[PDB]
Amino acid sequence: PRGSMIRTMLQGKLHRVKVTHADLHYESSCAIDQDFLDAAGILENEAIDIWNVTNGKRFSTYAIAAERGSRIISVNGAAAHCASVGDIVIIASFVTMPDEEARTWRPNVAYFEGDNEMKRTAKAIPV
Amino acid sequence: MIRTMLQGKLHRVKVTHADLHYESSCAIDQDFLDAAGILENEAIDIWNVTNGKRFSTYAIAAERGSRIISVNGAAAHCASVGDIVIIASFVTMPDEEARTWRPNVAYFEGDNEMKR
Amino acid sequence: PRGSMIRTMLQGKLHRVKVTHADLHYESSCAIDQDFLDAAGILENEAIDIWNVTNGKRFSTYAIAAERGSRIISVNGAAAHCASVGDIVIIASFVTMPDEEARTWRPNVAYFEGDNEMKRTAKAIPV
Amino acid sequence: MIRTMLQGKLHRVKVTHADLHYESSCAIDQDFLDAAGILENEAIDIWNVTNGKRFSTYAIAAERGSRIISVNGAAAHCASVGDIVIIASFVTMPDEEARTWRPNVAYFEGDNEMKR
Repeated sequence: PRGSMIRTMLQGKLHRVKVTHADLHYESSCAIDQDFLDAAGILENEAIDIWNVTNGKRFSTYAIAAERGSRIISVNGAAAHCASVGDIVIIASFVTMPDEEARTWRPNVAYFEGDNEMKRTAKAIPV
Repeated sequence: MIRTMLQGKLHRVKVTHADLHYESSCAIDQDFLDAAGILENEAIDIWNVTNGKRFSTYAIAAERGSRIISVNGAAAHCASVGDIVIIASFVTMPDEEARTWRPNVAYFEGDNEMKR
Repeated sequence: PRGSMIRTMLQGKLHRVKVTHADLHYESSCAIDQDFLDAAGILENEAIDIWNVTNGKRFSTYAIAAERGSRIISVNGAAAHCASVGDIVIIASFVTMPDEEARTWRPNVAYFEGDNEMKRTAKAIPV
Repeated sequence: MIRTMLQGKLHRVKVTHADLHYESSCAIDQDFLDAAGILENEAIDIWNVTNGKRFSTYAIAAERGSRIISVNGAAAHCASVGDIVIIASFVTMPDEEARTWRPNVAYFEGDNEMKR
């Protein structure tokens, strides 16, 4: 239906994941294990919102893929001023879609524990 | 040409919970979501009138009739229980439609009682 | 052309205009003389970005129409904490459109002087 | 489903002017705009690496070949001459296209000399 009202919806997110590297000298972006990107449906070059739970800072950047199985969350360049290694962050992407689709949309979510071990749900995660 | 328009909002409501343990979202009585047209998983802007902080997150439903506004997870560092917040969502549509668009608004009194 | 790349463009703006009212007790929004809205192509209920040149604060809200000829710029509710009467602000709206249109797009702009007297260009404006 | 993707960016460039008198925008050598695919009047995000400030504004053209980055008006309170900034724009497109999208990137050395 032309002219339909378009919603901004949570597409997917990495729930509390740990920052593994923060390097002011690599390009400003967040590099993320491709397995984690797959699970959250996040694309290389997609805009992402990062909330640093440890220090309260919130910022926007874009995603790049790190090696599958590396378990890397690298907050680089200018963003290395907003997160440090060991900080717990939340990484989310948002998409737009018409209202009827938005009403049944289910975001792609991944949870983490320990050594950035990825789970599908929060069931096994410590409090 | 596509415009960004106010879809709907909850005027001044009171934060009833701020649970750091829970996921980083804002949980809202489904009745309030229904009145404001805000969807579960929809991006929302929150303006905390009590402490000045503004931030973005997404909505999830709280129990219908509960009158809950819960600012949870990492968001709980932006609002405490008792703070007054404003919660809004925005939609896009072509200019032609935007010219006659009407947002969905809910007002509150007393203990998050919706003016009905 | 389906799947065409969509740009976010300055639709229009009120260049440095003076805040006339700031009232914590009216609804959080910015109320603007309808003549000024017309000149900038800004709509009632449209999302707007406000940059407060006087104090450096930047925030987002939505526009509502004040009486034609009132010359009102009223920053109300929660936004009254980001601007005061006498502050100089810039109010802008952004629209999206395909690339080819964006390449020839001309924003709708209004300039101000004195008692929120509106001009079409900066030519007559003091420095 | 529509994605928001990096359209293009100027990597670390140096601010050559910060003129408070001028309109609140960022003026950029047209050669740099050409390389990054950024348009006059397009929304841009600026990240000032030197002082940490991040803000949004819109691009306007500066004289071709001038190598100017000018952060003007109200924006001039977010960056001084000599600061290192990153300038980016974002576009939307359907998911199918987004999956193979490639941004337009320009790198710099010395005195805002584009690596060519």
